[PDB]
Amino acid sequence: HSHGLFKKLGIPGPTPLPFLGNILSYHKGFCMFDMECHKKYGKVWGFYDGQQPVLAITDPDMIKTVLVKECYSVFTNRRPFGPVGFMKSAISIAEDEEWKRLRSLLSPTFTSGKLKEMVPIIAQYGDVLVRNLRREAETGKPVTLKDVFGAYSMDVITSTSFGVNIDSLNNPQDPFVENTKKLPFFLSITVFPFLIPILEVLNICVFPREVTNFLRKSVKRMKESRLRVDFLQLMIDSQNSSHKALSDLELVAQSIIFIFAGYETTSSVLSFIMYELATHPDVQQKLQEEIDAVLPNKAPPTYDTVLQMEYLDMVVNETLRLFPIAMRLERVCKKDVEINGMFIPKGVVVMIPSYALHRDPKYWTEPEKFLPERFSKKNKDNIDPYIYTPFGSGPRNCIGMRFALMNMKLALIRVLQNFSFKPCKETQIPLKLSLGGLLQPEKPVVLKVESR
Amino acid sequence: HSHGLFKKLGIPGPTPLPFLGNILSYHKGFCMFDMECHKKYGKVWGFYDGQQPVLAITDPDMIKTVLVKECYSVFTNRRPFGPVGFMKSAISIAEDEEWKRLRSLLSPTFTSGKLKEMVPIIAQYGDVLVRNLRREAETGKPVTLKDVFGAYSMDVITSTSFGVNIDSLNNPQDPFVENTKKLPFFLSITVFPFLIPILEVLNICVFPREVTNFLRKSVKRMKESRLRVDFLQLMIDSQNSSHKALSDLELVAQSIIFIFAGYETTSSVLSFIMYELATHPDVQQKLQEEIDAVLPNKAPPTYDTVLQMEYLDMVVNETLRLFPIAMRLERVCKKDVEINGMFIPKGVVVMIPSYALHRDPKYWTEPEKFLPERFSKKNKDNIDPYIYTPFGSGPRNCIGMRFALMNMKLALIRVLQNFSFKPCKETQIPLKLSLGGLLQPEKPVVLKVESR
Amino acid sequence: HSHGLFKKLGIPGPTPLPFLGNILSYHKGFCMFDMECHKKYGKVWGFYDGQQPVLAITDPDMIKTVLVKECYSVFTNRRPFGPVGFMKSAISIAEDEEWKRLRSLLSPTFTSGKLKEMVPIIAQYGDVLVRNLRREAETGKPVTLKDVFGAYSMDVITSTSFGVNIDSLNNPQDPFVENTKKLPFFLSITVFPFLIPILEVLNICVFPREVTNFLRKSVKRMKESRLRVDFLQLMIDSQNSSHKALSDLELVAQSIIFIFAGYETTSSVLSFIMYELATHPDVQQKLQEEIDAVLPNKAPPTYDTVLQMEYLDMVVNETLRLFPIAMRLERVCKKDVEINGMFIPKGVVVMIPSYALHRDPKYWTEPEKFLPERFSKKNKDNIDPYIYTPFGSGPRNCIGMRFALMNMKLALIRVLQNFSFKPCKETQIPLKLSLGGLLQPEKPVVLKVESR
Amino acid sequence: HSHGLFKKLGIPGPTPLPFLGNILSYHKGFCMFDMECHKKYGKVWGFYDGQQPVLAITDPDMIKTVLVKECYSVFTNRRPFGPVGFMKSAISIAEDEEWKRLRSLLSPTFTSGKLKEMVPIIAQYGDVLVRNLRREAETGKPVTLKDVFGAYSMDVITSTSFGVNIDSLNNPQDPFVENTKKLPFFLSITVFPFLIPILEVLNICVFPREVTNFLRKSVKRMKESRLRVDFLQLMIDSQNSSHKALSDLELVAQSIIFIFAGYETTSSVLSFIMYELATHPDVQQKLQEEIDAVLPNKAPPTYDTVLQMEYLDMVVNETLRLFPIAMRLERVCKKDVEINGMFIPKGVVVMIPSYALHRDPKYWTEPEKFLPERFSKKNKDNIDPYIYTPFGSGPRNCIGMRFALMNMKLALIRVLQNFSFKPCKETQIPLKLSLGGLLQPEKPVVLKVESR
Ligand code: HEM
Ligand code: HEM
Ligand code: HEM
Ligand code: HEM
Ligand SMILES: CC[C@]1(C)C[C@@H](OC(=O)CSc2n[nH]c(N)n2)[C@]2(C)[C@H](C)CC[C@]3(CCC(=O)[C@H]32)[C@@H](C)[C@@H]1O
Ligand SMILES: CC[C@]1(C)C[C@@H](OC(=O)CSc2n[nH]c(N)n2)[C@]2(C)[C@H](C)CC[C@]3(CCC(=O)[C@H]32)[C@@H](C)[C@@H]1O
Repeated sequence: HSHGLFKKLGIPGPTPLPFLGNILSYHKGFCMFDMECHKKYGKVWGFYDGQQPVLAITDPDMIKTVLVKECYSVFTNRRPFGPVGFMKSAISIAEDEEWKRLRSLLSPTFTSGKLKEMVPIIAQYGDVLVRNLRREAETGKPVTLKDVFGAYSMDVITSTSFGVNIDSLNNPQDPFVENTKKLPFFLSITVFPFLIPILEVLNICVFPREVTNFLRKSVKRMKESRLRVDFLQLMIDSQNSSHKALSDLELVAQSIIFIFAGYETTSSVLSFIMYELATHPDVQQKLQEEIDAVLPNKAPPTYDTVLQMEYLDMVVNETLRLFPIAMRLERVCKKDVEINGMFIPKGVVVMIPSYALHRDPKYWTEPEKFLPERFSKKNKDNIDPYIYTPFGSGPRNCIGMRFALMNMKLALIRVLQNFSFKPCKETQIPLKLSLGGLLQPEKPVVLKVESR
Repeated sequence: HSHGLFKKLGIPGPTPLPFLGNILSYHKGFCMFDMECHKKYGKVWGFYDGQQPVLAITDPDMIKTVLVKECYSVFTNRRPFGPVGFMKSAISIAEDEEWKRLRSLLSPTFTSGKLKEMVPIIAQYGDVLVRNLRREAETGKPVTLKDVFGAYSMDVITSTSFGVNIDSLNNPQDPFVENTKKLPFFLSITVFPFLIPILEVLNICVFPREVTNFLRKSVKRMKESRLRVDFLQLMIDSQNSSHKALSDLELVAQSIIFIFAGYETTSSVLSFIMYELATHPDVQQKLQEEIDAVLPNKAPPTYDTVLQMEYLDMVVNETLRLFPIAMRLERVCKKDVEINGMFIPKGVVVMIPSYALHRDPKYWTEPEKFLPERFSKKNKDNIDPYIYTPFGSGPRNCIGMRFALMNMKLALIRVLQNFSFKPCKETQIPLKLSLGGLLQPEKPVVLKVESR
Repeated sequence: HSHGLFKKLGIPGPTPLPFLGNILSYHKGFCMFDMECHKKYGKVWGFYDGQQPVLAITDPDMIKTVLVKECYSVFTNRRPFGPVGFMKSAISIAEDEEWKRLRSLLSPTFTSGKLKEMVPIIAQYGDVLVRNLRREAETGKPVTLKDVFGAYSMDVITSTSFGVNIDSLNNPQDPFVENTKKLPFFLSITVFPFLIPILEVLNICVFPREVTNFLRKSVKRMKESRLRVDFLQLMIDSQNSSHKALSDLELVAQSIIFIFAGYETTSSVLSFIMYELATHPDVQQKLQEEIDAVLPNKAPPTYDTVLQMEYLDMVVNETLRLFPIAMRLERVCKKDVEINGMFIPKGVVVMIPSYALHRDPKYWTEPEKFLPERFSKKNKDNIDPYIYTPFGSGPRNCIGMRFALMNMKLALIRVLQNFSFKPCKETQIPLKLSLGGLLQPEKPVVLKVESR
Repeated sequence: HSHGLFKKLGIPGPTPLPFLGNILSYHKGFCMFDMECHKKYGKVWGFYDGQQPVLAITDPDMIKTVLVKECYSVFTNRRPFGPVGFMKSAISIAEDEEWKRLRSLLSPTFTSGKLKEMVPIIAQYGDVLVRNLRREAETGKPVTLKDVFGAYSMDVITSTSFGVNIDSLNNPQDPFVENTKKLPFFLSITVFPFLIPILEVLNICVFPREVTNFLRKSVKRMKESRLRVDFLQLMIDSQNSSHKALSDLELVAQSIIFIFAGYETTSSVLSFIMYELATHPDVQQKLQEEIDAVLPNKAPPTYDTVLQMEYLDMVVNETLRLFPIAMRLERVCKKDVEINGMFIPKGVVVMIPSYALHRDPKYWTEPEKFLPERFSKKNKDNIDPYIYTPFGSGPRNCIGMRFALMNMKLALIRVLQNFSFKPCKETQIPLKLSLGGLLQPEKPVVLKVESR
């Protein structure tokens, strides 16, 4: 039915099949579908996730209007997601005023002030990171990074999102690790969205119950044992209250949505970085020299000395341009609206193809090359903040951005203070993106790790 | 799941069964369930249509807040209804700004000015009403009113909602009558609301297609033949334009929702009136004398002489108190709100039990008796407009109220100018309400019709 | 998922899309899809109605095995159909032993003995047929046949399937006609077969209730008024009893399934015949001369004189080859089986493309031409009864075949005894088949009717 | 709808609620619902799982007819179960001829001949059982049996169902243990059975994919490494072939269904036994003396010496009467049939309430007491094999019964050769059954373990 919408508005796009819409075209991945539509149709285009019209926009004014100017009034929420259960109280999933409240209640937790108090927690698990790596480096065996890096990203989440301290790699049998390790079906979510409500009254939760049952009680253990500078405690202090306080269940739901947002992003960006540092050894040396300058004698990184490292920042940012691991941003259009000369009707999903804008030859020279100088203070100013959006933009951007950048930077400083990384015969050169759902390598990153 | 809500808020009500909620209790009808809960639980109570929490309110302040003060801000829409298809553009079904627009676009059509121009159309089909009745009165055979009255209510709808002129009783084979006569499943709508969206992508429309296909083309015939003072023409003139104009499809959807709202209401109220006039012959005589006074020599009623008839008005109103044929009013609570001292959480349905307030001994003496003096100018002032609500109240009340009152009044004046109505041995005394869905008699009204 | 089946077996066919299978290819109609697959892939091919594998077979041995030899053992039922409700007791819909019983209980009703007793009923409504036609022939106005023919097919069904006698064209307001005239959504039945069971527990019946409620009571009126040689009475006599008797509800369900099978088939074949007789006037004259020979002085047809008419038989049969209005036959494969050298796995639907075999140049010379001599006693023997199957074949073939042939033949004899039929400027020459579901003309048949 | 069935047949039972049927009555558990209906309604009764009629039968003749005489003809399959995916090829889930084949293909694997070859595998993991227990016995800490016993039941399954050898308690990090440890929602399966097919086309498998993906490949590793006397190898030898061979996928599906059937049954019976041996210390001593007699000097048990132990057999059997952990047996009635004087219509589920027959005072004196002498050779003969059915009866009974009895007996001999078991203050005396789904203790069994 609703497949006639874009034709009437005169918006171009690929013709949709009945029921499926355009979803068959996701067979080369979201990344390649988006690049092709940018190429074929120019500045705007429309496709259909099943019956759901999606309008893609690439003009930086329009993007600003949607992400900033008309965020509260028109473009407040992302695509409706389910079946969720009580996770409807997670900030990323909540809508309209419930989100606005949740955002207000959680924002003091992610300030640079609070982030400086967490850096000694984040630091200690970098030590754990190196001593897991040195065990594989002294054994002359090429390293699968996602395992040592995956363990780091999960380690930092426990101790910051619940206060629990695990060497998940070597304390694998902690009751905590096993439950938090319970991190395809979502294509049917789309040809058959009418089925989400079925599952909701069936208590078929996308977040399994035993885990959510554990953390609820496990936080209700810690809440009633203190009664530490982790997200848990910063949230327990906020509900010691303007809007209402954060109910016990809501504080759990936020913790869980942090784990999810933080775990595989941090792991994948870190792997993407080390792949680039190994295939661009010059960039690696220059970074190691900066780390040794700011931190002589392999001094431990601190909040302030991290923010001192400009090339490290340049490497991280250039990597997040190549691999914006969320790939897209979305907002549901909640009202009939006109923006920067374009009528947009109610219920359309508006989408910003980050990946494709990050690799748009119209804004970047040699967009496939890993050139960190792009982000040099001399050249950084000629970058558009609505073209480069690895963490989104506007009131609903990534609230954990500052933390995620410190966290990865702390990982890298220490791992580069100790090791060098070289391609193995088993390294996938060139790295190929997973034609599948999330932004991750086809083949995992394997490299030789030697000890300075 | 959501069956714990009212307990937490400390709102009383009948305990719900899983999945079903309280729906098993509708076995004696909505009317008796509501009276019992008013009796058992006082001024507010909560029940569950399956999983859907419904909060009943009976304080006239609170009712005013919900229906008037916080209508636009909080309580704007009725229970979500489907699967509807294109009838999503009908004003009664549209929500929020789309409704606000539609209401603005249609309101000039229902003014007392426009109503006076339609009274000669409505009048001519009263003539048809009498000559169908005189045929059954000259044949010494007790009359089933819903047939002669049903034919009247449908007759007035055609000529006012599309311009077509049919003696539906004696021109039964008109292509128009057969399609418009395509006026249980809605209990499953409620234990299984998750199934509405299934039907929507299945084009399973609650309003069958051929009819809606006919009127679309049939209005697109009349629109392109004129290019008359019916609702159709008053709507064709409005789209000759503040909001946007009323799209061709939208004008059809309004016409259809008028037929629906107008047909069985007008038929049932008229039957309820004649049942009361026959079991209260004094009231009938006194009305016939008023009709003969204002209209000597059986003069034809006009707009102004109808508004002159105060007892006729008193009869109609007293009847609509006994039989408020919509029974309830509803608004979905769109925000967490507090009203007249009571927190009401988002997504609750708020409900005003009209029938039960209309028969609440706390506001009416002998509420079961048919006493039209209740509405005497002497006594009319001591009536609360939020207790007596046969047409609702506030910005979303019955937009066709003035028309519906003229229409029934025009029916009655003429039918009483000519006939008297007496109970037959087959009359159901006392009339019993249909324990089933809509407000209508168990047994249809049969009476003896004699000719003055 | 199940889209890999035919590849493994090495059966050719069009590649299916996910979820949809091959259904997009029905856009030129079942008839053209089948002819193309016969052309492209030879003697067997496979396609998918959504996830449902369908195997097409065209070898007359194989067809015999499926329709006859292994009917009871393997290929007993047609595609599961719903949501049906109590019509699960109709013989066409019942499965396995319940069907075998029903077939036994109903078979004496369709004998040539019983058919001769019904011919005077069928005859009288042919008279009604002519006098509806003569009214349009004396008015110099081209005739839409499906209206006069549709009225005939429905007339004969009432009086034979319930005993009721209506000139439906001129007694349109009979309570009986209106309910029996309550004779697209079935494509979703197939991409979403998982939804039939939903509707079943929702009492969403494909046969609406009021009709089925009427006939149940209306037969329970006639059953309790007699307690006539119609199907109703022949069924009331059978339940006056080997298997069990035919429950009251079952007798209704059979009556309804007869109406359905008999109404639009008889109407459409009759229209196809008259279209061919008008575009082949030679064939019409030769038939009129045979009718006048056997029946001199426009003598009324009888059972025996109908069976005397060999060219009339030749015309009817040749027409049913051109337009086999069921188009296909189907059986679900209930066991893993091998037949005439071919493994066929459980749950596959096996399909005989009648239309396409009826127009297969490999068995018919000039298959598009209307050549009734094909069925001449000289040439009739060289016809394969598993290639020509307008009524199916084997234990589950059309049980009402003998009746349907008499019925149409009786229509034609009388209408040709009185009128000649000539193409009008508004006749669609050449007739185009409806690219839509059932086998019927794109445009309805309009012709000039003159009076001998 | 179908809630009228038992009334018509004159079968008594609890009146069902719409949609839910009788399921609300499962709130005290299946065990108590069944005992109450046996008490209230006598020898047969009917209830409804939602719309699904279930007929309970308790006459031992009738039970024999259903389980034996008419197994192949009428009562072949259990309740249809889903959504399953490829596990449709598991023998317990397969139906009719596909089951009959699978049963034939797997039956040589469960002979007493093959069982004697596996006893040295089963034995070695009893050693592992004791040395896990001795660690908790030397630490003066009451033992949670389900952990040490759960680890035993899973240990024996790996090495016999795939050949893999793990001390799951102390090798917890084996890639094999973690995947095999991926062993509520099924009440909705029943009010909404119409939803199983939805999930099937959604690939929503009740057996998660990664596990089933692992074992498929992991067996395809072992199959292609040998190419040992485990079930895997005995099945690899069978497909080296009457029916067809066991496809690669089918052999996996059987292995998985063995794990499921074998894991929690063996763990729970073993816990039930040790609870009874600790609350009946006399029975424990008498068993320990028999074990020491047959096996002097704590000799290791063998196949033959296990079958020598008559009291050990008496203890096990008496326990399985108290706690028949499947609780019920079921067969779908596939045909209208009459059995031992009782019409049973097609599609009814027929159910044998094992638990309730095992505790029926009409067949057992003091049925709540743990009296192993019931099974003494003197008294064993007066036991009805259709009243006592811990493993079912007839062609579809528990195919792994002989193995399950050896397995538990081997556990017990060794654990009693070494330890004595005494109630702790934390022991739940009397043990209460879990009012929830499967037959297991409310509270897990904790006891003091001392070392002989
Ligand atoms: C390198 C790591 C990460 C990347 C690349 C990333 C990316 C993103 C993006 C692109 C968005 C959507 C922005 C928008 O819609 O405009 C987002 C949202 C969000 N992220 Fe991050 N993210 C990362 C790590 C984290 C971490 C560590 C947290 C820890 C708390 C976090 C918490 C959130 C939340 C709560 C939201 C939704 C905010 C809202 O809905 O108001 N993310 N992330
Ligand atoms: C005696 C006859 C009638 C009665 C007792 C009646 C009663 C009602 C009631 C109780 C409501 C809801 C009010 C609320 O929610 O506050 C309503 C709404 C409505 N009625 Fe009437 N009605 C009658 C006839 C008519 C007629 C003749 C029309 C012709 C146009 C009509 C058009 C509508 C519409 C469009 C609405 C919804 C308005 C909106 O959603 O904004 N009704 N009616
Ligand atoms: C010219 C008119 C008709 C045509 C072309 C036609 C065609 C067919 C065909 C092709 C089948 C399926 C045969 C098979 O699957 O092998 C069938 C089945 C059937 N027909 Fe006819 N039909 C006609 C009229 C009628 C009439 C008048 C009746 C009146 C009783 C009737 C009753 C049935 C029944 C009950 C079945 C299913 C039999 C069973 O399932 O055992 N049909 N028809
Ligand atoms: C003490 C342990 C066990 C108990 C109490 C138990 C009980 C049962 C029962 C009551 C049945 C249904 C019988 C019927 O419907 O008549 C059954 C079926 C079955 N069991 Fe066991 N079981 C146990 C262990 C095992 C084990 C260790 C296996 C290992 C292979 C196994 C394999 C099966 C299979 C395949 C079926 C279904 C047979 C078929 O459908 O043909 N079970 N079990
Ligand atoms: C769970 C949170 C949501 C709904 C999906 C996310 O998180 C994941 O994708 C986790 S993927 C995984 N599952 N299991 C394992 N090991 N990894 C995304 C994609 C990502 C973190 C970036 C943030 C954001 C919003 C914009 C997005 O695009 C998503 C969050 C906040 C979303 O609200
Ligand atoms: C209702 C009966 C069924 C299920 C469909 C039929 O009947 C129709 O198609 C009626 S179509 C219609 N609907 N409304 C109006 N006015 N016409 C078919 C197609 C046809 C009669 C030939 C017989 C058979 C079996 C083989 C078929 O192919 C069908 C019957 C017996 C089927 O069991």
